[PDB]
Amino acid sequence: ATKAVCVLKGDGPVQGIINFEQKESNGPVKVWGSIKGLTEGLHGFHVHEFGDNTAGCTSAGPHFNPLSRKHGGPKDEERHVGDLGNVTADKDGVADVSIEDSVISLSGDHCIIGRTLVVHEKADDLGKGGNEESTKTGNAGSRLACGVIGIAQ
Amino acid sequence: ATKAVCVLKGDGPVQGIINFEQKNGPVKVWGSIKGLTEGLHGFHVHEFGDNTAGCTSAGPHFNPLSRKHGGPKDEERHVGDLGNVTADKDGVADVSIEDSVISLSGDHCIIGRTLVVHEKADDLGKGGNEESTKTGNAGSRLACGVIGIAQ
Ligand SMILES: [Cu+2]
Ligand SMILES: [Cu+2]
Ligand SMILES: [Zn+2]
Ligand SMILES: [Zn+2]
Repeated sequence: ATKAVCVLKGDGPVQGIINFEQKESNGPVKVWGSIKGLTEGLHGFHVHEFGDNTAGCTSAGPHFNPLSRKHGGPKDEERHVGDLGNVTADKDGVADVSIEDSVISLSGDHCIIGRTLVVHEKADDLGKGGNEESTKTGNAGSRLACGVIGIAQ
Repeated sequence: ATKAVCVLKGDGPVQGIINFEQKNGPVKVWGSIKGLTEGLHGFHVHEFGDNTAGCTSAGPHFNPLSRKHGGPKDEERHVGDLGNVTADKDGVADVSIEDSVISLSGDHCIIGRTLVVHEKADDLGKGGNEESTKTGNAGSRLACGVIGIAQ
C-alpha cells in the first residue's frame, strides 16, 4: 500500500515527478504532481504493463490490463487498469496533475508498482474514437516520457 | 512476479542492464555494466524507488530487518546487500548471482526499489569503522535504476 513515486524522463523536453498516495489499502489512490515541456491541452496518461525501460518507453508494453478488457476512460467499466485518461497542460506546457482513481492500486493484484506510467503526445480519446486504435490506446500517440513506479518513504 | 529488470543509469559514464528471474525460491541476477573503473564495485538494493534527486533519494540500503551492513553470505547484512560485482579491465562487469536473501515477491520484494552500483568496494562490513557498518565504504552512487516487472 501507501506512498509511491515516478520520475518521468524522455528524449525531449517533457519531465515531471508524480507521487501516489493510498491511505486505506483496498481503495482509492490520489495521483498528483507536475510535468513540464508539454504542449497545451490534453495528454494521455496511463500505467503500462512492464517496468521495462531497456528500449526506452517502448519497452513498457501495452497499458496495464490485468483483466484483459478494452481501452476506455477512467470512469467507464470497460477500461484498462492503467487507464487514467488525461492530464492537462496549461501554457508554459505545465501539467499540474491531480487525479483520484479507485481501480489502480499500490497494494496487490491491480498493484501498479514496478510498472511504467506514460504521458503521451496527444489526447486520449477514452475509447470514443471510432477506430480500432481507440480501443487499444485511445489514440494517444507517442510516449513523450515515462518512468518506473517505485516505492517512496 | 517471476521476471524483472532494471536499467542502471547514472549521470556519468557508468550504465548497464540487469535482469532477475524467480520461480518463494532464489533469484538469478544477471546482466552487464560498463564505464566502470577496474576492480570491485559495490552493488545492491536500497530502500526507495525514488530517483527524484538522482541516486541520493534512494536512501539507505534495503534493510527490512534493521541490521549491520554485509557481504551476501554474512548472516548479518542488509537484505539488499549484494556485495560486489567485478568490473573486468574494460570496465565491463559480467553480473551473475543467485541470492536467496532477496526476492521478487516477498516481504523482501526487491521490486519498486533502486539497484545501485558504487565508487568503491563493499567492505562487506569488516572495514574497521562506522562507515563500513552502514555502506561498506562503497562510496558515491555512480548509477541506479528502479527495479521493475519485466515481460
Ligand atoms: Cu499510455
Ligand atoms: Cu549501495
Ligand atoms: Zn488503455
Ligand atoms: Zn548494506
